[PDB]
Amino acid sequence: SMEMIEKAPTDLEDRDKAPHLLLLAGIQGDEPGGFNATNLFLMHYSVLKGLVEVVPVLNKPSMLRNHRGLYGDMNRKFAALDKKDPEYPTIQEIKSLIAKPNIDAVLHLHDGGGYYRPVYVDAMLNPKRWGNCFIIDQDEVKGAKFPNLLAFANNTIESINAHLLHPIEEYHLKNTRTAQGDTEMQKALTFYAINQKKSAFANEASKELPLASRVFYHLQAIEGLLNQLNIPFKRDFELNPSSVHALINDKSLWAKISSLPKIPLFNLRPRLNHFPLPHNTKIPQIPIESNAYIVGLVKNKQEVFLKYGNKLMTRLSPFYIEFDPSLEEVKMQIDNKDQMVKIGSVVEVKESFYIHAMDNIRANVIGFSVNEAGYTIRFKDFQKRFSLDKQERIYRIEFYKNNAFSGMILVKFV
Ligand SMILES: CC(=O)N[C@@H](C)C(=O)N[C@H](CCC(=O)N[C@@H](CCC[C@@H](N)C(=O)O)C(=O)O)C(=O)O
Ligand code: NA
Ligand code: NA
Ligand SMILES: [Zn+2]
Repeated sequence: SMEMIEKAPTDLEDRDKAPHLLLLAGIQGDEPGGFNATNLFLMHYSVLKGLVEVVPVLNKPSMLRNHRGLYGDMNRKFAALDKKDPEYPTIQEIKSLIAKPNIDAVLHLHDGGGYYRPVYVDAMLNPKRWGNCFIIDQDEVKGAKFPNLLAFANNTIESINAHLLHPIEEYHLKNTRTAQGDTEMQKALTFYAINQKKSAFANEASKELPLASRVFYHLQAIEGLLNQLNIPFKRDFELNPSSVHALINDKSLWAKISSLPKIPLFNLRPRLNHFPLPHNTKIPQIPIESNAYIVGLVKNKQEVFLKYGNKLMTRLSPFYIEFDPSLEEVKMQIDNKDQMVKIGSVVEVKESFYIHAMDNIRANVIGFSVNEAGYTIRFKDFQKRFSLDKQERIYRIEFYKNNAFSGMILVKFV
């Protein structure tokens, strides 16, 4: 289930004041440098004129299973393709984005093995390898707004190479001269783009690099190309591997599953038991929201995994149950003060809480034992192993009516 997100200026008229870039990653589901780079771009950059359309992950089902491509190589499906291929509709969506008049340029991100060199050096460094290179299908595309691919590529490479972490990481140009007999690249995404008279580029980050360094180079390539296109932008951080690592591992990231409260992505216990999910609903249909763009759910054996790209954030052991939406709010005393707490919220507790009883609603405070409404509850009353978090501060309160699920509230002890 890929999606397209627009990064555009605040003033809608400014969209036509600079070029339009389509930024794509994750066509292989095991190349996280690309789709963590698109994720950070969406979360932390602003486009001040023009437009950058972003598909953060093209092959989302494969990403969720940490798999190169569950239905084969999606980047060989842009030429001949049987209408019955399982990804045929996804390919049509991708082609439609690429071919729209409102796109000038396309940048396709990949992670690749070893380090490309134009001459054979050794097993890791040679023309067959793909890491740390910037790729075009040909030097010029007649009829594009910016036909000079080579000039753009050379300048983008120069920009990246001004920021090398180690000298082995030096970027080189790879021109696949696709039209001149490269039957594999003839089936891939950027050649389709060139044939729609878009300027098209791919960036490769080496798989020999740690994720933060891969993402660093992908972001250098994006910035280099935006600079060549004269698409002005800002970002809310300094571009170095330390900062990239911090932003990937951002403790403010959350996931909201169905009508449940937001849970933090990071520092969840590895397994969460008896976790309510709506029954008779296929997992890909369960709404899941996040401030990140590469989060989802996927079935694995008898568990449901919460994924952040290729990272496993927790294993849900599901409790499939009817989600009754009639209960909107619950009266709770929080640190002596009565308040109406909405179902699906998180309430911070310094001292204590007390849930007011409701006639046909039963409350289970998970980790508290004696209906558990009508008890004054403090941190020392909790069995800490029932916490959602490694920090042992976040606990679930679940409401039932009374063979159906009426909702959840989280308490966080602060
Ligand atoms: C399909 C394949 O050859 N896989 C292995 C045996 C390999 O040689 N290299 C893999 C994959 C290389 C790769 O997938 N490289 C991309 C480049 C596409 C560039 C451009 N034409 C585009 O559409 O973005 C592609 O072959 O699809 C690696 O580096 O881990
Ligand atoms: Na070198
Ligand atoms: Na399904
Ligand atoms: Zn790839």
